[PDB]
Amino acid sequence: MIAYHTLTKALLFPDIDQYQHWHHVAPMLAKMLVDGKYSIHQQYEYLCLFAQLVAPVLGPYPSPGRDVYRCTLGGNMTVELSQNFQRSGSTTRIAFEPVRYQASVGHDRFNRTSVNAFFSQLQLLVKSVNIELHHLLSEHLTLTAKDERNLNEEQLTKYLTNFQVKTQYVVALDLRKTGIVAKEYFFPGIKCAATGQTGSNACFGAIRAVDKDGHLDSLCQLIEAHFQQSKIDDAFLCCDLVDPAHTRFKVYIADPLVTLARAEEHWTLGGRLTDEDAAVGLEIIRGLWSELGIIQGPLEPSAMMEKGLLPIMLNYEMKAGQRLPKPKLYMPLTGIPETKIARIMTAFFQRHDMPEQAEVFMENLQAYYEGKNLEEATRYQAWLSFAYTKEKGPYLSIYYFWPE
Repeated sequence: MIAYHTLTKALLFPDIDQYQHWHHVAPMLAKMLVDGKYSIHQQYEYLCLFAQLVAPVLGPYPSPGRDVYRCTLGGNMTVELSQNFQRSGSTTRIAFEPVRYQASVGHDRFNRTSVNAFFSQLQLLVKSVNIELHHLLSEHLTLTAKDERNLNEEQLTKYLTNFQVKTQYVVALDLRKTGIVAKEYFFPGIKCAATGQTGSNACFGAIRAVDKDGHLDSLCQLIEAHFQQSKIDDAFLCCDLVDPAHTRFKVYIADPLVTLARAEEHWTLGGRLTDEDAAVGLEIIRGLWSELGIIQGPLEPSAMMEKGLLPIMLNYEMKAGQRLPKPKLYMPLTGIPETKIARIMTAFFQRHDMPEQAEVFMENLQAYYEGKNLEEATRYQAWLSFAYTKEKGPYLSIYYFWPE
C-alpha cells in the first residue's frame, strides 16, 4: 500500500474519471502486489503502469445511475483483479475492457477502437507484446461492419438480456515477477447473433485460420467432439499476445447447469481424458466443490442473474507441441460467505504444503475489503479456478468482485 500512498502524491491525473479509477483500483492492486511478494520496485512499476496505461482506457467512472457503456468485469466495472497462488508468493492479473467515453455517447456503439488505442500505448512500454493475433483473430471473433448491417435489434436485445453487456474484447495483463505478458479475449456472442453461426464455429474457425500447419487440429477435434456430445457451445476464446507461432489458445465454455457431475463431464472431456493427472485433479476438485457448497442456481439466465449466481466455466489450453488439451475449472463462489471460502482455502493450502498461504489468507482477504464483515459478504470472491499437473500440483486462482 505504501506505493499507492506515495504515487498518489506524485501523479497528476488529467480528469476525474481516471482519478476515481485510481483510488478505486490502486489500493487493492497495491495490497495484492504486496501480498504476492512483488519487490518494492514492481509495486511502483505496476501501479504507475496502471495509472499511465490502463486507467485512460477504463472509460467514464460508472457512478450509480450514470448513463455509460457498462461492463461486468469485477461484477460492475471495466476492470477486474485476480490472483494466482504459489507456494512462497502470488501472481496478480489485471483484466479490463479498453473503452473510451465515445462508446458511452454514441460514437462507438460496439467499442471497437479503444483496444487499438490501448495497444498503441501498451506496445510502447511493454515491447514484448505482439498484437499480430489481434489483427488476425478480430475478423473471426468480433462483429464486423457487414455483420453489423445484417444485425437486427431483436437478436441483440435477446443476447443482451442473457449476457448484459456489449463487450467484444478484454485485455489481461499478467504481472509476472519477470515482466508483463498480455492476453486478449474475444467474445463472439454479438457476432454470432448477427450471422447465426455457432460459438464453436467462430472460435475453432479462428484457430484453424491462424494454425495453418494444423498443429492444433487434433486438439481442436477432441474438444469439438466433447462439445457436440455434451451439447455445449464454445463461449469465447483467449490467446497470448505473442508471436502467433508461439501462442496458447484457450477455448471457454459457460455452463448454466452448475452441478458437480456436469463439471466432471467437462473436466475429463466426456471421458476423452484418461491420464492420471486428470484423475487426481478430479478428486481434488470433487472435495473443493463439496466443501465450498457450490450453489446450483437456476438454469434460466434470467433468474440466475437476479439471484446473483454465476455458471460454471472451463477453458481448454492448446499449444503446438501438446499431447492432450489442458482443462481449467472455474467454480462460481457468489452466494458463499467469504469466511467459509477462506476456511476451505486455508485447509487446502496447508494440505498441499503451502503453509505460508494458509497463515495469511484470511487477514489478506479482510484487508482487501477493509471494515467489511466477511461472514455476511457473499459477493467479493466470485470465482475459484482450478488446474492440475503432476509437476505443478493443484494451483488455484481467486477472481474478485468490487463492492457495490
